[PDB]
Amino acid sequence: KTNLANEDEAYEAIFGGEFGSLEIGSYIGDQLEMVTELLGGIVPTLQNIVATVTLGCRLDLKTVALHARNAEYNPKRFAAVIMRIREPKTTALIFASGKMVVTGAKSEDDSKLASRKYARIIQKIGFAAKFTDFKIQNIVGSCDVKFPIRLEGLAFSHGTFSSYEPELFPGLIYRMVKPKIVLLIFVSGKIVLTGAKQREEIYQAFEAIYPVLSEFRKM
Repeated sequence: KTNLANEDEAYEAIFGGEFGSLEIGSYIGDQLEMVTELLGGIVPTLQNIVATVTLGCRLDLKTVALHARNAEYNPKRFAAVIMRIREPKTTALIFASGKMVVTGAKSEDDSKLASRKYARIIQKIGFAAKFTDFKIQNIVGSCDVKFPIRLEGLAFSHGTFSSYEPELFPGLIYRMVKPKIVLLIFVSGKIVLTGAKQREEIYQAFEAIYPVLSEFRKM
């Protein structure tokens, strides 16, 4: 009963995954591939930022798709226009309602700036679009503690906060409480941090987890 040519169902899909908008690449094109792409004196690094913009006016996606340069619109597959720009290299999903979702940036400034570009593009085509309600919805961070994790022991010891689920992910899924951050922990020591609303939460989730990962070093 999942229809992605529906608008209410296609927007809700981007944020309703197991990992919410971490999975946003599957709607602009594997489960394991989506995570591992987000890797490529230890300090985390921002790998993606998902933002939402309300453009304000009803949009005719056939028109938008026609006049946009690098753009794709198959309304049977997914119910939005897929537009891309080259700097900040990003991707936007533009709905019939003027809602817009903007992914690909790696700074909070690139996210807001890219979003302003997509909005201006849509105006220039000929719409009463105004850039409003810019919110950052998710920030994905990555980390590499550069030493291997005894995941099988961390899964037992922190079973309250952990799962091993090969179907979803080949490593450990750490659901941290404060801050509410899911850490995807690889056996090699690389980590993918998601859920964050501000970058502070990425560093906090990392500072919290580094002493835990140390206790579980494989030697």
